Amino acid sequence: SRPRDCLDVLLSGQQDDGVYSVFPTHYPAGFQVYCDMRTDGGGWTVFQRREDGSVNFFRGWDAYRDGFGRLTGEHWLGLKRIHALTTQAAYELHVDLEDFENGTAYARYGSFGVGLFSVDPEEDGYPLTVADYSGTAGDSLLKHSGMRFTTKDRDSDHSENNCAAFYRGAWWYRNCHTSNLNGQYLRGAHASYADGVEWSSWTGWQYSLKFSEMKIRPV
Amino acid sequence: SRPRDCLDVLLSGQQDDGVYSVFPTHYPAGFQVYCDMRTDGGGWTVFQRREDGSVNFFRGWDAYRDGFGRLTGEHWLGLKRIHALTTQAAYELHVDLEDFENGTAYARYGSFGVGLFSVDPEEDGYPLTVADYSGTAGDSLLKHSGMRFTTKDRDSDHSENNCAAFYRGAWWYRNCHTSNLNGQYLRGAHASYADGVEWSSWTGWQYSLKFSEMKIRPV
Amino acid sequence: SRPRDCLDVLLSGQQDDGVYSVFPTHYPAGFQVYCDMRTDGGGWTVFQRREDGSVNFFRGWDAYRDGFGRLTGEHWLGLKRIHALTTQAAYELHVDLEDFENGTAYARYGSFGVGLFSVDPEEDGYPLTVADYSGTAGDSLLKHSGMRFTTKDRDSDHSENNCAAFYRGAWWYRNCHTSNLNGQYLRGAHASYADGVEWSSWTGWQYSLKFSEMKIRPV
Amino acid sequence: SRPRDCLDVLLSGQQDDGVYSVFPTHYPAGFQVYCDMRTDGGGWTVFQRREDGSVNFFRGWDAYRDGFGRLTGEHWLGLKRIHALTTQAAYELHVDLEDFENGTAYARYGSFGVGLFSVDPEEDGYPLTVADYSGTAGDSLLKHSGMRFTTKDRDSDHSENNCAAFYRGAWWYRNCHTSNLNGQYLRGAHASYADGVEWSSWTGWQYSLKFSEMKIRPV
Ligand SMILES: *[C@@H]1O[C@H](CO)[C@@H](O)[C@H](O)[C@H]1NC(C)=O
Ligand SMILES: *[C@@H]1O[C@H](CO)[C@@H](O)[C@H](O)[C@H]1NC(C)=O
Ligand SMILES: *[C@@H]1O[C@H](CO)[C@@H](O)[C@H](O)[C@H]1NC(C)=O
Ligand SMILES: *[C@@H]1O[C@H](CO)[C@@H](O)[C@H](O)[C@H]1NC(C)=O
Ligand SMILES: [Ca+2]
Ligand SMILES: [Ca+2]
Ligand SMILES: [Ca+2]
Ligand SMILES: [Ca+2]
Repeated sequence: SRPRDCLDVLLSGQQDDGVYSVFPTHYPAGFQVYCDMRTDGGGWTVFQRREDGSVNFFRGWDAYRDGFGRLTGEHWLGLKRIHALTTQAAYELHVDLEDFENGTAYARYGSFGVGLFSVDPEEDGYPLTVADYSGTAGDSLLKHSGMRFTTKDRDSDHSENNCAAFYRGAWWYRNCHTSNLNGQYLRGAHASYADGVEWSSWTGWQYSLKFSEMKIRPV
Repeated sequence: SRPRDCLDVLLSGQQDDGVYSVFPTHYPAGFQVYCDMRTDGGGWTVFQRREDGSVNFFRGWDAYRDGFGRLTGEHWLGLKRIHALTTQAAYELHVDLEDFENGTAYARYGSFGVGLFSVDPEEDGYPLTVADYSGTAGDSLLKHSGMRFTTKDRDSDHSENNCAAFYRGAWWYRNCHTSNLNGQYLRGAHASYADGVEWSSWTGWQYSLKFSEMKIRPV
Repeated sequence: SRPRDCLDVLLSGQQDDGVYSVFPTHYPAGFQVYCDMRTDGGGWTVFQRREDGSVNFFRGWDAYRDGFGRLTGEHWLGLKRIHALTTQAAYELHVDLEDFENGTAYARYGSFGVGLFSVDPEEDGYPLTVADYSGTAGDSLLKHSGMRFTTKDRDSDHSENNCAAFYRGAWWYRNCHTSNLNGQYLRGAHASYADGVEWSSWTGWQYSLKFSEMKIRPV
Repeated sequence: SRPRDCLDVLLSGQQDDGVYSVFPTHYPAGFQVYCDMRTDGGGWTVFQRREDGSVNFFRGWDAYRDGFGRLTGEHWLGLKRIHALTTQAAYELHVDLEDFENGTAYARYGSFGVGLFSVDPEEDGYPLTVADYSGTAGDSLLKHSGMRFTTKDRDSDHSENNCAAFYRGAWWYRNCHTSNLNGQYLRGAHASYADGVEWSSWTGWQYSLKFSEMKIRPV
């Protein structure tokens, strides 16, 4: 009756992609999420999706903490929820990407987590944990491992300036990034540098992807 | 022991109209509500009631989010509670109205919801979901489908100005409305335009109703 | 394992007065309270106690809402907790008083409640519900029935001024009071008017009591 | 399935030191903590650790209330959590210390608690309860019994000034202290007076320890 994530939902007999209620160990009130029941067997809990630029992603700290957008469309689940999910078990991360030319690619990471051992994940900046890459999109996230999450109004990166403001996004910026999936929906090639929905290892630093979806599943 | 709404309360053997405790899926602490155990079989959870103008409804955003008034009289349950209720299952909406001339009418909607797929229903403005009308009061709500909730201190309507301020209420304003049940208790016909407890399809834009009650029941 | 109040604690086999954990229906996290297991059979949950003036009771709204002092001594449980307790069942109120001359008296009320039907008890001012007096101290509370709770920084009384500020306390002031148990610990007779720990029906308006304890038990 | 502390975790079959989920009686959502499963039989819940000066401990009131640092390294669990743990049962405290010269020592207290009978532990300043010393480090905490917790931005000590600011730490200061484990990581002997990680009874007032760990276990 109380699935902890989309894998529990799947194993309980629910095979259709869609919105379901999940109840993380330390977030007993629970919340709704979009479940991908098809990718590599299914059971993936989505936490980010870009697909048409209908939602503004250049948001501040509170928004990235609490989440925004809609589960059936573009959205960000919220770092407080992502933390609740990834700390209750060992999760893997799957990232699906799509360009404006019919092309698709993906990146899988054997281990993924946010603020895994932080006493206060929010004050600690929801530090990223990620490793073990494999896929077709190439790795554009391993360099971000260990970095705190930075937004336009809360700098915690390794740059002299605010990477989030400079690259119009919100991410576990270093100095500054190799991936920027929460960047501006610029739609394809653009002159501005690395400030769109980027995944450098696949499409470079001046090409804003058409679609992106970040999801997790217990290892 | 833990009814999720008034229908569960009814099915458990409670047949008297009154105040009962309910526990929505994602609001485990629960809260009290007024249950209508008579209308069309009973089991309706009330979330709004106007009946004598004793309570001020020209309130701000926090009040409409958290609720105000008293369960045994005029009140607004609060968008956070209405959201908790309508997202846990598919609900229908029933609206009972009464004028100052002994007359009554009602409007039933096969589907009703608030912020159904919003990651953060409050930030998303508790968007309205409603469809499938039937009744005697006529439909004065379908045009509001998809609109966010707007209050005098938080504009999210499709008007150049603030509909909530202009029509002294709080509603899922468009530009501006066909219904305004949270408007001023003006008592019958009035010169001011559409700023009373209106249900245009039944009594027009210049007649403030004597009674209104909005309630929901699982489809 | 989860007593809802001190009566449940008593009925479970706990006969010693003391501090115990209770879990109100709509406050599942629970909290600790002092239980009186001797008065008229025992099972009373204490919510207020004055006994030596060691604690300041001239506090603001947040303090009276959340509570202050210590369970083993002078304290105020907090209106949010008192509300959680009195709305889960029908409770009676018992008030024990003591003067500085060895004398004692008590007042019992067959029904007692705070914000019983308020959608938002805090915004509604935790309105008092009380009736059916009997005892030796005389009735000094029935006149306060229906009044909202007023503090020095939140006026909701029927006076032109702030009763709480004027009589240095916090109570369900009318205009202004017949009882003021949260008043200043003035110790016996005093020149200032009605601004001490008063229970007018027993000791008048210019005598601050030595001891007072307010507690509840399911009817 | 719901251990209340690390002793429950141990008794359930978990013998490895590490991070585990615990669920205090009045903090049902639960949280993670580091468990010491080796010291004197194991089952100790850690709430403070200093080991390399990588974390800033000169923090304000909110930080000491909510916690900071990481469970696998230097951290402070947070007074709200320590309170939730120590009020659910009778706990003993164990303090392990280490200097920069290979030396180690410890202090054990038969009884330990924070804000044990406070209606609102935070407003009451999380008062310290501690007694019954035994060990090799000597007692440097008994004098602090009964004192409230003081930080650089919230003075509640018995000093004319702010002990926390003066001795660059956060503690249950009196006037001012005999122990200062949350002080500056000064690394050994230092000229400044008593403003490092001190445990006076063992190493004096001008020697900042290399390691310290504070943990609790049910008596
Ligand atoms: C191209 O896009 C279409 C539309 O989604 C999709 O069905 C197809 O699999 C994609 N790839 C190719 C090679 O057509
Ligand atoms: C008129 O109002 C009365 C009073 O509530 C009610 O009993 C009655 O059913 C209403 N309708 C008619 C036709 O009397
Ligand atoms: C007077 O006070 C004492 C002390 O608490 C108490 O034992 C006694 O019952 C009181 N009443 C009388 C008549 O002594
Ligand atoms: C000295 O430090 C080492 C390193 O941690 C430790 O193994 C040893 O037990 C300590 N004491 C002595 C006497 O070596
Ligand atoms: Ca920076
Ligand atoms: Ca507008
Ligand atoms: Ca007044
Ligand atoms: Ca001081």
